[PDB]
Amino acid sequence: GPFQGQRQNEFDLMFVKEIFKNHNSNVVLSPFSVKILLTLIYEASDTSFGNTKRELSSVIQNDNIDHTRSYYKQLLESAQQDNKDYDLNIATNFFVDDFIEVINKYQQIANTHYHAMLEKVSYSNPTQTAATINNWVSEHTNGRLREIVTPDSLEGAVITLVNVIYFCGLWTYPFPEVNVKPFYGTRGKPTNAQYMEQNGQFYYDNSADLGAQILRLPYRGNKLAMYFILPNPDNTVNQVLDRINSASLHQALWYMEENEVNVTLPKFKFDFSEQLNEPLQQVGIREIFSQNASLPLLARGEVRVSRIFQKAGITINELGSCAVQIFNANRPFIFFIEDETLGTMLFAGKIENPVF
Repeated sequence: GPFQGQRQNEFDLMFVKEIFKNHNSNVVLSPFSVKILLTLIYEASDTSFGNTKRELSSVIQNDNIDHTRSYYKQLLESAQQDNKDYDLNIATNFFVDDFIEVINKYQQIANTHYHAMLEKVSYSNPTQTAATINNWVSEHTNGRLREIVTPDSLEGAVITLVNVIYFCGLWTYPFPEVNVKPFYGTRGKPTNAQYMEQNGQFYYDNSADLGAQILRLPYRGNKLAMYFILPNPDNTVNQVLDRINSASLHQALWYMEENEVNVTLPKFKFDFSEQLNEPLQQVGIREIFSQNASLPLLARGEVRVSRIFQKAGITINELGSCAVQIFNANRPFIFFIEDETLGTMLFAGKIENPVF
C-alpha cells in the first residue's frame, strides 16, 4: 500500500517550493534526481576526503560515504529496475571539456552507485556540444525529451551536469475513454480543458492543516503512485506550499484512507526544463558555485560545475503516464510521484493550465 515510513524530504520539499515560487505556469521536476546531482559534486569535492558538507546536509547520509552510496544506489534501483508494469529511467551525465583529465575512478563511482557517466566535449564549439548534449538527452529518454540546452546556454562553460528523467506507467484503475470543461486558472479567464472522470476506491482525505484535498492514484507494479494535492476553493497553490513541510505533509498523508471517490482530473502533457544554479543558491547551496569550488576527485590537479540542468516530461490520461466524495480538480493543483516502498520523491509538479 502507501508508504509507512518517514520521508527524507526536508530538502526535496524546500527545493520544490523555490522552483514553484518562481514560475508562472506548469512545472515538473525530480527532487530525488537533484539530490543525486548534488551528491556527485559532493564526491568530486575535496571536503569529503579522509563548508560544502554543511550546506549539503539534508542530501548526504550521516557523513559516511559507503552509506551515501548504497542509499542512493538502492533507491535508484528500486525505481529504475526492469519490470512488467512500468519503465523509469533517471539519466545523468557530466559534459567535461577536452582539456580536463577526468579521473577514471570517479567514472567508476558514478557509473556503479549513482547511475551516471562522464563524457568529453569541446566547448570551443558550442554548436557541436549542444547537439551532443541534446542527442544524449534523446537517447536516454527514448526520444520523449529531445532538447535540453542551446549553444547560448553553454556560454563560458567548462563542466555541465545534466539530469533527465523518463517514465511510462499504467494506472491501476484506468479512466473510461470518453468531455471538455472549464479550468479556472488564477490569472485570466477560465480556459477549457479536456477532463477524465471515474469513481472508485482510492486513498483520500481533506486536510484541514494543508487546506486541500489529497488523492492517491496507484500505478501497476506495487511501487509507484501519483498523489494530488487540490487546494480548497478558499486558497491558492502558494498558500498550501507555505503550509507544507516534512512533518505536515507526513501527517496529511498519514491521515488518508480508502474511500469511494468521484475523481475528475484534467488530462495534461508537458515537459519542463530549468537551470539549477539559481534556485540552488537560493535554498543554501552556494559553496560549490564559488570562485574556490574545486572538483579534485573528479578532475585531475581547479575547476567547478559551470551549469546544471534538469528536464522532465509527464502525462496523465485514461491509461496512465506514457510517452461519495468528489475530488474534482478543475483549478490549479500540486502533484508528486513517489516510490511507495521507500518514500522517494521521484517527480514533483504543478498544474496552472493543463494542455494535452
